[PDB]
Amino acid sequence: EVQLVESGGGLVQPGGSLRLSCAASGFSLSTSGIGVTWVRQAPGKGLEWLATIWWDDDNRYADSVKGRFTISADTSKNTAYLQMNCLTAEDTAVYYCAQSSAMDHWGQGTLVTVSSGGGSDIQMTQSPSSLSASVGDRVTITCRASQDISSYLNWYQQKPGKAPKLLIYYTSSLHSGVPSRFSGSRSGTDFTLTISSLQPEDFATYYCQQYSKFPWTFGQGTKVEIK
Amino acid sequence: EVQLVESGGGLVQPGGSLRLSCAASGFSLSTSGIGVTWVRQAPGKGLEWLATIWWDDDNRYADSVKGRFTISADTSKNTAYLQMNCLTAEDTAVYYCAQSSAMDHWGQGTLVTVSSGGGSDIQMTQSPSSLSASVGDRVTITCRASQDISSYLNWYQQKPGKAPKLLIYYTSSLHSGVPSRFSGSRSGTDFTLTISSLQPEDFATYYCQQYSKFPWTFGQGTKVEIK
Repeated sequence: EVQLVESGGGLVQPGGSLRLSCAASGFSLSTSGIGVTWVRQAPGKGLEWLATIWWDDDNRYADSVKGRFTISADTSKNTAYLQMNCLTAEDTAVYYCAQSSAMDHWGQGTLVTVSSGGGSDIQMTQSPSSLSASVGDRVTITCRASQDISSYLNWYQQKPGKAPKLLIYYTSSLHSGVPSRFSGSRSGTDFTLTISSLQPEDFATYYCQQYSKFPWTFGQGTKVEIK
Repeated sequence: EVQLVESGGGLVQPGGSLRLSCAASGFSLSTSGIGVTWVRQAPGKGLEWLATIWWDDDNRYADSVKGRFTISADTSKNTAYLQMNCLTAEDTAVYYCAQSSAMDHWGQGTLVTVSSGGGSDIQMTQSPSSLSASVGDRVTITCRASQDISSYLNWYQQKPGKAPKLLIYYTSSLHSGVPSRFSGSRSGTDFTLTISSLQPEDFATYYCQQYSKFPWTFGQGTKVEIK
């Protein structure tokens, strides 16, 4: 029976490292023509080629793992390895090995989860994601939190190529120097940023931000575009 | 004038490291109440909080940088730092520093690009992304490549919780042991996988895959579901 017996994986913390094994059974990795390939599959997504090592020490790597993952083969154990270093949360996936030109006799796959924590993060949702407006218009932008954040809510403005700029802190406090046409308020479980009369310099992207708990989280932003 | 003068960044290769600087002007980082926060923004996306360090050495980190990035402040230079280690392509973003509870007096931002290569990757598009079918139906799944891949095209089948399985190699060659109801062909600049009569064991996800050039690339998959 020709098959690959995989081992390793598990849950590690980011910056960590681990090594996956893939033992060949029924054939030899030193045999001419034979190669071992590693493929991964993030939860809910498709397949991504990572690396391939051939019998003659030739090898290729995907840009997503270059400088971090190395592929190897030990003839003495007839076993191939993926040495995974400096993992990030985006390395979370099921990892497969496969023999040789088409991938055949896949290993069973093992999940590698890269996580430092759960998931108590407060999610901020802004509405709408974009809106069209003319100079002099009243503009209302809403925001809500997945938990009670009290009044610990800031509003930021960002123009293209520029850094964000604080407009309103603690729900309704206008930042010194920001025009009073900007105001913030909080109704039943959600927040609103209001521009009483839109001025030409106000076409930008606006972000809410909670700071009642770390991690600080932003909303996805609302683009205010010219009509 | 109260402002933060940022420096550093640039293009590095994955697994690399670099350090961003943020020099305070008009205030002191040792002053009680003062903190420095790093925020990043991927191209086309919103804001993500990374880390905050306070005057009294207290600090907090986001899970996306834990174990890889460290935040620091040098009183002798009145300068804060983000030490970024083991970067990946997903760290590509504009990085901002900001003073202190709301982020004010943002730095200008600097782009950090983490890339090992361009972009000559052949993209594979499958159609449809999912289809409904009944037992005994004829099923056709199409695939196309962003470049000419000749007949270097494989077709894989994957069931939930299982590893992919090779069905057809080199466009039309049926894999030994796969039922002959599966067949592959290639028309004008695109490829087709055909199941002449769908059997109950055939409800799965199907992937195309080119191997005319590294990196090997897969299609996004086609789910064949029961009607």
